[PDB]
Amino acid sequence: LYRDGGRENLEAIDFIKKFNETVYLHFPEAITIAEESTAWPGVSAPTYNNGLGFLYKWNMGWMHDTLDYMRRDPVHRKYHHDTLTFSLWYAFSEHYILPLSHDEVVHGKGSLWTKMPGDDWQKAANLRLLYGHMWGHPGKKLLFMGGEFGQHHEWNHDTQLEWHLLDQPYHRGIQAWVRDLNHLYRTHPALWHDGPEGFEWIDFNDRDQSVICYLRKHTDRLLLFVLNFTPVPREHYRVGVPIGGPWREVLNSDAVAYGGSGMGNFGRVEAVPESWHGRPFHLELTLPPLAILILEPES
Amino acid sequence: SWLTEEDIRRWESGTFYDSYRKLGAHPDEEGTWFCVWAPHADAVSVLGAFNNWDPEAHQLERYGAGLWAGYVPGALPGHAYKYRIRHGFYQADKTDPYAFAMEPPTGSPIEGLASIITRLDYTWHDDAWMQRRKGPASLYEPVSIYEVHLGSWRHKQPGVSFSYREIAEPLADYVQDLGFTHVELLPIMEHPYYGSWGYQVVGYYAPTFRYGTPQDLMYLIDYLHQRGIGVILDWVPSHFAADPQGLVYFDGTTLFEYDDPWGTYVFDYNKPGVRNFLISNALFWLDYYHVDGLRVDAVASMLYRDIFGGRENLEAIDFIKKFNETVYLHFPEAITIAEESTAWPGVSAPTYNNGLGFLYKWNMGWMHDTLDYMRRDPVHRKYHHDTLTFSLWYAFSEHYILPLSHDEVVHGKGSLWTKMPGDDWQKAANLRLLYGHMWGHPGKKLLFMGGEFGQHHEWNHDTQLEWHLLDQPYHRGIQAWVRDLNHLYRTHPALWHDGPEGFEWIDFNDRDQSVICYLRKHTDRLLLFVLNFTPVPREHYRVGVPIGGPWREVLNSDAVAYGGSGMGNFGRVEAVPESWHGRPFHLELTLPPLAILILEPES
Amino acid sequence: SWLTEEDIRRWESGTFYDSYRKLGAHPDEEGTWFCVWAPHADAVSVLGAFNNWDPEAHQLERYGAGLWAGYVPGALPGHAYKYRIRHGFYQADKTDPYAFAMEPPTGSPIEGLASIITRLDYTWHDDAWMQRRKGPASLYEPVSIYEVHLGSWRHKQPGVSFSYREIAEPLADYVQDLGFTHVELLPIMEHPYYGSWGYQVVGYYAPTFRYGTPQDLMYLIDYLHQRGIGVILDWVPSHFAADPQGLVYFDGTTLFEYDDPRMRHHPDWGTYVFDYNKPGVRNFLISNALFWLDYYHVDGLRVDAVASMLYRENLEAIDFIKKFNETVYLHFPEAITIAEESTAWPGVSAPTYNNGLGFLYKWNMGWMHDTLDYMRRDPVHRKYHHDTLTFSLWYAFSEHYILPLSHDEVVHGKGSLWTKMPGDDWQKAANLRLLYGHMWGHPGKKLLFMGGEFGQHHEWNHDTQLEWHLLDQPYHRGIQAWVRDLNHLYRTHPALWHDGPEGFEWIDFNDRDQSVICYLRKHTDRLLLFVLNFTPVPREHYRVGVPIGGPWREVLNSDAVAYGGSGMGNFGRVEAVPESWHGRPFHLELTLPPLAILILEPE
Repeated sequence: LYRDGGRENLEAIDFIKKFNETVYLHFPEAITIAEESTAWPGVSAPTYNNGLGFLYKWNMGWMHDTLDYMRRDPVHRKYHHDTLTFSLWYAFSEHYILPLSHDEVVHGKGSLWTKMPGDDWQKAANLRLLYGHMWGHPGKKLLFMGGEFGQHHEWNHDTQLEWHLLDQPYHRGIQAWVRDLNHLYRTHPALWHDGPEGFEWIDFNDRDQSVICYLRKHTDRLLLFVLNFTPVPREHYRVGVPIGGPWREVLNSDAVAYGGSGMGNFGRVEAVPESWHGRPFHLELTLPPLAILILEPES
Repeated sequence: SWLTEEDIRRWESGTFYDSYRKLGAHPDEEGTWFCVWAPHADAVSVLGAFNNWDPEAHQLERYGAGLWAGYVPGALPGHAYKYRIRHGFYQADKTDPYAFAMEPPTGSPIEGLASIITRLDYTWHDDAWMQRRKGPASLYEPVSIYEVHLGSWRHKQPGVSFSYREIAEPLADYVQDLGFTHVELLPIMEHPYYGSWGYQVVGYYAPTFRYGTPQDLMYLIDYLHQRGIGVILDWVPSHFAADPQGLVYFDGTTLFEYDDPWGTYVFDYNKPGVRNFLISNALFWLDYYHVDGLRVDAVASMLYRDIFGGRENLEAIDFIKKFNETVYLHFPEAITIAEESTAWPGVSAPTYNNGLGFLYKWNMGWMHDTLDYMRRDPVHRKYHHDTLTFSLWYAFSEHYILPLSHDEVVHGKGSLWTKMPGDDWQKAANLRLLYGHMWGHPGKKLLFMGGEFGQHHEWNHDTQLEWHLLDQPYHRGIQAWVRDLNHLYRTHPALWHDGPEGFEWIDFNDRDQSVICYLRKHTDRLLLFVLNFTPVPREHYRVGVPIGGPWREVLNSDAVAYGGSGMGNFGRVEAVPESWHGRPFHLELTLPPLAILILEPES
Repeated sequence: SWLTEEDIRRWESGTFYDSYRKLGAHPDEEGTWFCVWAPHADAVSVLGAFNNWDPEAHQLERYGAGLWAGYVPGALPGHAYKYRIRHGFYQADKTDPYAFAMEPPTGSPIEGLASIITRLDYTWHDDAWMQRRKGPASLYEPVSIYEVHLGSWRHKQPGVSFSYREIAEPLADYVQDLGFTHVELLPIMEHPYYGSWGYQVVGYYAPTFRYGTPQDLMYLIDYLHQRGIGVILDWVPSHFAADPQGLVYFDGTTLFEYDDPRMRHHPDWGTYVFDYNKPGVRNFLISNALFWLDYYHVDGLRVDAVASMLYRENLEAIDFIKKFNETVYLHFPEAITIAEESTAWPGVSAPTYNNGLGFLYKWNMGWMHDTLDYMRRDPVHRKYHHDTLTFSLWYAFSEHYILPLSHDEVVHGKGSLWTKMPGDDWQKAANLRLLYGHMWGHPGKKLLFMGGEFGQHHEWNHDTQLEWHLLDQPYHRGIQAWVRDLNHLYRTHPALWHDGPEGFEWIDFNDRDQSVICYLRKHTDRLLLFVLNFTPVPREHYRVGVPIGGPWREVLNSDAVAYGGSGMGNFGRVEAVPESWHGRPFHLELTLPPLAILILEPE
């Protein structure tokens, strides 16, 4: 896009547009995705809207900010709460694919696992938490090889991935957590719509306790996300909800099946009809350490 | 009151056979009723999310002798709950013995199992099957049972069992194609240890979570019934699992256990309360789950215990007798089966004749003898001929089910296929013969998963059967042989009557060539069985017969469709009006290698 | 007011294809709006419990285009209503043509159906189905339709049909077990005479009360979609029901019927044909097609007796038909329209711009008539009518055809499909499997009506449920098993998806004496070989030329014992012989079983 008259290469800008126009004309069901780390607008927008004509754009903003927040020690995550929450002001500017890629695990940048702070259990917890947020956050999902076990070293192409790590519990567990995350994504239509209608804020000001609650909805369907970014478990935590009635937790990052502490809400979580976070009802939940809770109303 | 004075009167009497209607957790629109049996308890409390696990929020009130009852508003279906029982200085958390559903809070059963408030509403579509089932009349009907472990049978993905729902349609299609009449399910009752196969039971009133919700199991049974298949459930009244959390020392003292010093996990049949819960669970499965049958295992462990000096546990014998009486009174068309490995007389006999009151008894003697005979090599079968012939002597003391089961295909005993001697063709031949004689032999039929195709590997609950073996021809042929056996069984009534009526010997004295001929006959109809237990083919072998004329070859084990050499008698054999085996006529037949021949007079 | 100037403009044009947005009864929490089209009425009023059934309480106001509108406070959902129309000297009570639900207030089996204020609100969960649903592209995908009458299919109790909800889980379970892709439901629109089967329609916009409320039906379709089954609706634009309060003489004059006295006379119906000249009729009918695809998420519409529409030539009907199909696919690009036309009217399945009628599919009745006629004959005589079987292929590519076996063909003394076939029971079942085998092999999509899949003896009786009790017998479960396996083959092997002339090759047709047929079904590399013996005499060493040499496997054999057959076949692998036959380089030397179809695949 930029050679650096103007800095823009219009040759390239017309080439990119005529590229996308030709592809979608000859193959109407193909997909073109672009990685652009400048903030060039309307990358994912149609050429007739003056866009470049890609269908998808990698959300490099989301990843950089998100990764930067995850890297910081939880004691400090208090002071960067605005970094995590503000990612969604930009989550709808393009059709976005949240992306974790080879580029983030090379040249001393470190494995996603290595990127995570704390002791070994905490690294798996933080890494499990991130993936939970990547799937809950609006946008499609991309994950590079080896991140699904949380492999230790940066991606080395001259060799094989660390498959031996699949025997140790923490790593076979992150793989299990991703498998179920993809299953939830595939089955629940509340996650298919990455538009603003598809996302609602529940609460964002628990900045001392570093807790974040948001909702992903399509029509009747609701999915509730509560994120504990600190190793402190939180008890008797109330979270506002749109509808009352029985709620069940469909996913708990801290479940033992994933290698977690094993706290969570086992029995039916029934809504309490007291207003919370500006919502008619609320759930009083237990938030496990460094864990993501996904909840569905019962049908 | 939650409990009527009649309700307490029958609990004390041991006549409360509806006790599931009142004990346990019973949902109401604003709250759940809780009812517990705890005679030596000083206090009982219900703990749950509905009270922030507060022990003083909802203390139970004793409503009668050893029963505690109370209502909790805000406890709703799907909540997990708990009993806190206080024995003086000490209190402990316990599961509901009458829990209708349980789920593991950890996600793994072996670390913990918790009671769930449950509603058992289900709309059934099996009315047509219900009226149709024979029950006691089944003795004169064909009873072929496929024994199953639901988790072990088929996996959707490696290491993941089929749901109650997911299994329904594959199993139903499978069972009809091979022609079995019932499925017998290894204990589905909630159990902590999967490796127990369900025989160490903690939740007698709860179907195991491993396969889904209670209604899911209800759907499966409903599904199978519409398809015309019956369901027999394995039931374990002999002993209970060892769980600190469940059953054992319920009040902090002995309750389901014997007060007197699987020892200590045995039910105290003396207590009226213990028989109440046990016989109600029996009726419970027939009532709420429309179950067609119950099979009680290790009955001898109940009958015996190892001035009076008596090894027979007379408590248990009356429990068994009153168990069986109660079932058939409330369910005249149920089926009760017992496995008792002692020669206890009249297991299958009615109580009024001093029998235990079962409808069917496993012919484990037959299974032992037959199997021991067929592992021996045909060269040696000459020398063990009496083990084959002697089985008939004891074939009529009980109404019997010939049984091949998981018990015989585990723990280094080897697959049924593995048991048979010789090379692969002979192994398939031997197994085809075993089933052939087993179907011809008097008694109902039971076969466990994987035996029907002759699986190589021992049955592993952590694994799914080697269905890939169905690509090999011999395994497919054994499956077809069994399919064809059940078709003949279902159609020819000469096999329906397992009494001395239906069996006549043709010849048992061919020890050198190890051949046996016998007859199966109800009224006019007769079926001829000729068995060659040696791989050496027999030519111009004469077998005496009652009727003359053309005889038909109804089944030939050695047919190529089953994987055999194809030696046979080509359809029609003509009977010769010459005497043989003390019979007026005889058929001169060709006996294929290691094969069973079924022949019919022509009609 | 209620009607905007645009709304009256479109109605006069004949362009109001969403007219239900404004016509009929539309509830508001305070009161209900009423809008009815009656241009030749001097007065029109709404009557209901909400005004003591007094005609002068609420007289609708005449707007433009003969449209009447009025609001009634206190009219609420579930209230019953009727229109009182005055034509000069005479007045009459009439039903709402746009009624969203009709109900008998009486509950009586014979009763007036009364329009009821209804709310159509419903939240759908069939997201995945509709986003991946494919209409016109299904031409190159397998389409297997199970045709159903909801009341006749299964009974919850004797004489009691299943609800839209109650049937949902049983019907979806059954269809999945047999592998059909879509269900075609005989007209569910409100009809007075249950015996009409739905073809006499009074409430085109109202689902029939017999099976429940509108939301129940929406749920049924929703459920079926989640289960991966498509729902095709039978739709009846050719004629409306004769009921005195219905569409007949609505405003006191001709409205939906032809104004002209002469062109009213019609042989099929007469007097009750729709006047396609009128924009209002075109509005009512075309909106209704879109109404069902929109509000009920319907996948397809099938129009019967199109020949009654095309001829009296009725240009207006044909332009209606053309604009119907054009409009449908304009609003729903993945919808499906099917036509049955009992003339050889060309280009039914052809696009409007090619001078076609614009349906995607046409019922292949030529195929149906010939095949049944051929198979009605005894195998001895089929020798003399060989051309009837083979010549179907001269006509198999004129349209996109759905080979059809329907309720029409198994009623009124035409005999059940089972009844139609000759010989003893084994032979009838053998022949029925061969007919099903050939229908699946023959080019075209597939439709089978309830009861054919098990070969029910008795003709379809709408007052009863199918003879499911026949599923106990071997022949009937086998035919059902054979249909399941045919459908499994259909869904997986793409050689059968392309019904174009490229997709079919003749291998042989001149075996008239032995009445054998070999034909080939191909897509690109993929091949399927069909060998059919229409006589009970088996043929051995039969050589059949093949395009490709090498190993061939027999994927399906109608004569397999699992299907109820004698069990003859070509065991496992078949190797092509490099010697020419049927003008082909290689050939397979096969054994052809009695009355059987072999389906063979290269390895």
